[PDB]
Amino acid sequence: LAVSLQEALQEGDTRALREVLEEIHPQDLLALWDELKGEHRYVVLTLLPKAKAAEVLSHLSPEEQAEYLKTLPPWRLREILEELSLDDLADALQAVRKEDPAYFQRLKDLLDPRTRAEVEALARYEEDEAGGLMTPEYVAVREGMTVEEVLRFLRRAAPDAETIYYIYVVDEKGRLKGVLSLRDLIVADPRTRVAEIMNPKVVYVRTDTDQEEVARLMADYDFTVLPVVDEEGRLVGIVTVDDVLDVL
Amino acid sequence: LAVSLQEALQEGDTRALREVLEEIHPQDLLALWDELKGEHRYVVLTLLPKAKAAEVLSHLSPEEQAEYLKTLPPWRLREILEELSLDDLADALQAVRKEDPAYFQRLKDLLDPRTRAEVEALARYEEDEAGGLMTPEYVAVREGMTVEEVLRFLRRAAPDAETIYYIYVVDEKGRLKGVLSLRDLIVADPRTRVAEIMNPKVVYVRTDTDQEEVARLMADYDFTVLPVVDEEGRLVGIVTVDDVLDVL
Repeated sequence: LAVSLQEALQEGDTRALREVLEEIHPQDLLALWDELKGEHRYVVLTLLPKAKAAEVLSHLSPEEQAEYLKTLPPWRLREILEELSLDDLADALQAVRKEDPAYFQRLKDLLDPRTRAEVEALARYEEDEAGGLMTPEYVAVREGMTVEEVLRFLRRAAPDAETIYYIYVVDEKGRLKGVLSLRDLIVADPRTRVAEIMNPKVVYVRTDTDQEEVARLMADYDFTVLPVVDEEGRLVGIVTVDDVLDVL
Repeated sequence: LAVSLQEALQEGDTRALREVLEEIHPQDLLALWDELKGEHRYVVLTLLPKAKAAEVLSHLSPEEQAEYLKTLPPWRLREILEELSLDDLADALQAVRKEDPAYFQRLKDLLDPRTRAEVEALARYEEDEAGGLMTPEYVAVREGMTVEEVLRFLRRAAPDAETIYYIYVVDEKGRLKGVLSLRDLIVADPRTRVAEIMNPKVVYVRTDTDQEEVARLMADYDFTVLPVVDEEGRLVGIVTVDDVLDVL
């Protein structure tokens, strides 16, 4: 089935082409690839059995991965996607994002709500910006908990806390409500609600916000640390000045 | 007694000179001064009655004040000084210091131990220094007091504390023993002695240390505040980065 198909091709023959693709291994394909013609790589995946073609795409370079998500038929775009592993579904879309995100949105929709939703929750950590700096090790508390319940929970995790110098407030849902400076906790009565103390006014930034921002932002303000939220307003990280003194 | 003396002078006459100086008011003198000759201002104070001559020097510009403490006889140096008001005694010596401190020490000795000691507990005039920046409003605690006794004393004075961000430790005598970061107090058991928590290793600086130092020091270290001690190792102030961002 090697050069056994290169015939079904040089001929415009719609038969001996479908025959070898049926009994053609993904791998057997992932090989001669780099030698083939633009045109060739475009009919294979199109005629290939919807579970295989996928097996293939999910293993090519990226620049390619999104470019083929742009010429491949709408119907062939649906099928390929549904057969990817969620993870290889993760790196996929992200590879398309980096370039054209405008298409990022019309592609999430062509998806299945069950799938599109799922994907929306993995979908976002690129090698550059907020995500590629933050360290999930910060400290958070609920805004109801008394200064008492808190201080008690602080000795416990003072030892796994990057710094208890800037404590974040969050609600049931996991979204940021403000910041609490250590300077406050000590003076406030142990009976007051974290609400009555925290400044709801804290400066965050999107996981996808550019690393040129958080440096500017963080420098203008003379901050040492700085909270990162996602798209629903939820705390998921902390960017520091040193990881930003590195991004130069 | 005006030009009524300018005769006792142009003559080398040791008599009609002592006669008008006896009934000559300090003021009457502090005037025509700026017109007189170096030489003249030198015999007046020398023959003048030891309580008056003083009354005079303690009111002249500074550059002068120390220069005359350098040509005036050893015996005339003793008498003048003892009649100064301690305060006018304060700015006096300080004016001599700025230039020649080497003489600062042989002058404190020509003093009376009772007086020399008293005077030693005085100054603060520095080159914009240490002293000309610090704000006696910082926060201190004894190293014995339990985290309990402390926290309790913190809500009380949180309201008169420039920052309870860097708490200084001090002993009976009033000398600095180390620094305590807020970060610590919260975690530590309320029963521990401040000793078992504070870093005795805190970077201070002399009240007389150059404002070019505390900027360098404070910049290399990334400190926001910085404790000032005197010569016995006692806390008396806090220099901040903003008062040092000012000294340019």
